Amino acid sequence: MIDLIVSQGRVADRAAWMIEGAARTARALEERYGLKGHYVGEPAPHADDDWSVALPQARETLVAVREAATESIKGDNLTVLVNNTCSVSLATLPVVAREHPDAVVLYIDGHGDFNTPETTDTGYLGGMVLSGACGLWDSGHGAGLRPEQAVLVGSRDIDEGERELIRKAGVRVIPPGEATAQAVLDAVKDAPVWIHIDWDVLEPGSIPADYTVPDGMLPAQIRAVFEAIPAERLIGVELAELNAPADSERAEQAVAVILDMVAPAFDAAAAR
Ligand SMILES: [Mg+2]
Ligand SMILES: [Mn+2]
Ligand SMILES: [Mn+2]
Repeated sequence: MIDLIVSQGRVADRAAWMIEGAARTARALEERYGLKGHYVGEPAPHADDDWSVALPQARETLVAVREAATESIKGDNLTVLVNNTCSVSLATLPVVAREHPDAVVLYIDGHGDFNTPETTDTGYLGGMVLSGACGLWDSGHGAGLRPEQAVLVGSRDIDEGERELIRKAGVRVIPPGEATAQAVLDAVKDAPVWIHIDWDVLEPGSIPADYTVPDGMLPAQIRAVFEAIPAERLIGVELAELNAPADSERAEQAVAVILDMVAPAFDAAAAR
């Protein structure tokens, strides 16, 4: 079955509605699959603070997410985290790497999220997540993920400095036009799999786009990844960064697309 964990505490959020988007996503999953989420953290307003300030402010939420994710990863269920920001994964990815040293992390994101304190232009913690989990800088929440076990999927238009950090560390990049289900399967080989998704990977949703080549990933491409990873190899899934207000029609439509993308994996886990 499925363990649902939901972050509702601020972790460096610079957008207004990502805590609300996580709540609405969790509600849709609860209703579809008959679950009750474990909600962690207290909402706080978004701000443009430096990572050196936002990171300590988030410690209580990050520690609580780490503890809940550890219990779930140690048990027998599919671990599903619905997170306001990618930065929640500074707490979860070190657990995955410790418990499953052979796991491959598919980090599905329009960005590389691979800046360090030395290379960030904006100071935003959310742009430093994968590099922190891989130990290029010290988040205070551990590291241990081998860059050789991390695969960026859907990333594009990466700053040339950050792209070479990625290359030197050994992180593979599969851009949207290469991100077929088989390309992702070939990257994972026989490994167990952790899937992390930032919804900014998606092509902006003017779906009447039959005569133009998309720059982002299409929902069908994400669905095809969830269809291809064998249920017995899937460790867990993190869904992050839906920026949509509570009670908006926009959030209603967004979560319907999300449920369609994740259904192959979640349906299998609920039937395990
Ligand atoms: Mg499991
Ligand atoms: Mn991200
Ligand atoms: Mn992103």
